[PDB]
Amino acid sequence: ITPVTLANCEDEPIHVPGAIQPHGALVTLRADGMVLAASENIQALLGFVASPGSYLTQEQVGPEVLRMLEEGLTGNGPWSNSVETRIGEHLFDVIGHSYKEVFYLEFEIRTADTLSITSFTLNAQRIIAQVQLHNDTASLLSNVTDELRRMTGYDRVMAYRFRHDDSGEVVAESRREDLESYLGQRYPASDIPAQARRLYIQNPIRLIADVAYTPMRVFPALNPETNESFDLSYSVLRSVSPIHCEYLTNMGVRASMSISIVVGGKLWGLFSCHHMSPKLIPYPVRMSFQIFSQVCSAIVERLEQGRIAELLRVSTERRLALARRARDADDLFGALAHPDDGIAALIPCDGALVMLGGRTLSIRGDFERQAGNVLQRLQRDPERDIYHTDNWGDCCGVLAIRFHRQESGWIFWFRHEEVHRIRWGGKPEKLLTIGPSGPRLTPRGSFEAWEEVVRGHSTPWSETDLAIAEKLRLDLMELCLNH
Ligand SMILES: */C=C/C1=C(C)C(=O)N/C1=C\C1=NC(=C\c2[nH]c(/C=C3\NC(=O)C(C=C)=C3C)c(C)c2CCC(=O)O)/C(CCC(=O)O)=C1C
Repeated sequence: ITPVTLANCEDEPIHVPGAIQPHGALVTLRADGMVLAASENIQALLGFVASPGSYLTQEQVGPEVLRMLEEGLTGNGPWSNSVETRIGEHLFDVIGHSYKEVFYLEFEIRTADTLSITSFTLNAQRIIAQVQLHNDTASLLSNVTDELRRMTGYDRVMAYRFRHDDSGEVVAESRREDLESYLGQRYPASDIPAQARRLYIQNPIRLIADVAYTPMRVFPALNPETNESFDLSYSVLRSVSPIHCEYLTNMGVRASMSISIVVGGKLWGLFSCHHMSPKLIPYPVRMSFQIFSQVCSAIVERLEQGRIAELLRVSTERRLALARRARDADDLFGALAHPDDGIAALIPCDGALVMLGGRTLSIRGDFERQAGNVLQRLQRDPERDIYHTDNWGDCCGVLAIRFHRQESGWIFWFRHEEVHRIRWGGKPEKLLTIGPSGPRLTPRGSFEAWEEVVRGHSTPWSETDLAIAEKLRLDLMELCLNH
């Protein structure tokens, strides 16, 4: 019965809302096919009253439907299927699935004049051609963002990248003129709490037909079998958190639809479609996106590792240049401090320090004091050959490696505090009408929430950055020992 406030919202059970969106009806069955619960609108949408204890009957739901249901009813492992069928006055999409051991049948009115197979195929071809045309991982995102809008007619579609700390960044955008831009927006991991994030990962597509909707409750609330709520995780019609709904209306959005990009076990980022008026996307089309989601995820994965590959390649090429120079010139300092192949170019940094013997070369600033303090901190830890941190002198980020012990051969890279890369301003943008929860649920409030998180922090060191440092360290050890 608990109200969901700003304090609660992190722990909101959004998977068991026990209600569904109004653009469809829902019937929940148990293993034997016996009805356990239904949305309060089954009668109003489909001509009949589903009742707990009942079993579904032909042409109160039609034949092919039970035909489908029986197949999944007798199959081990998460059944999933859909049928198209006429029930009374209308034809329906009857998407059905089984999660836990409860079976779900979802009913959407089908208004499309097209054959489903071809509608599905047509859109799949169109939206994944965008995945064959681009080598830049960012062109991919940018282009499919522009294309998703062309296909769906959404007012605004955005592409979101998720950082290491699960903070988001709007990296692409295609929007109707009128609308303010959110390009370069940054938001915290708290604006998509655990359960919501778990769900985007498990579900390629989420659709919100109308944010201003009144939910259609499924009765009864609790599954008699367990005396605990129905887990609508894989339910297409599952209802929305009032918090998110308030957020979206603060923005002035009325319909959403998001396509996930999952790589590893991580939500790599999603495409979020917004509309200013309510909007619906037919089932077969959503399936076009679902399959797309899986392929795009695959290509983004490769494109990303193709990116790291090239980073490693030019790094070694520079380690080669470095090895070449060092042996022939015989001062390392000159080699390391080289403007372009220098260490400052090896790994993205705002500065670097080279330190062998008693001599100190600070390149791109005065870093001698910091390096001294960092080194003192490592006093307590004589065995550390590598040190790094984004919390901390005057530079937040530090990556230090040791290549000579006795003569204190050290290398440092430094990073300043992370800064909002792109920022809007210039003319006060319009007044958002703000709900009861407060300004926290506006983009402006989200950004501020993000600042408070990152400030005091430099950008984390790449998986890649550390790998390079490690290779460099090996190089110099080799050199110093060798000659
Ligand atoms: C304390 C919990 C929450 C706060 C605070 C909050 O702002 N939202 C909270 C719960 C949920 N967030 C959900 C998803 C979600 N998060 C955002 C935030 C942004 N997206 C942007 O593009 C920008 C700025 C450019 C921001 C600030 C959005 C838009 C969404 C909706 C996802 C979508 O549009 O597809 C979320 C999911 C709820 C659901 O739809 O089930 C919850 C519960």
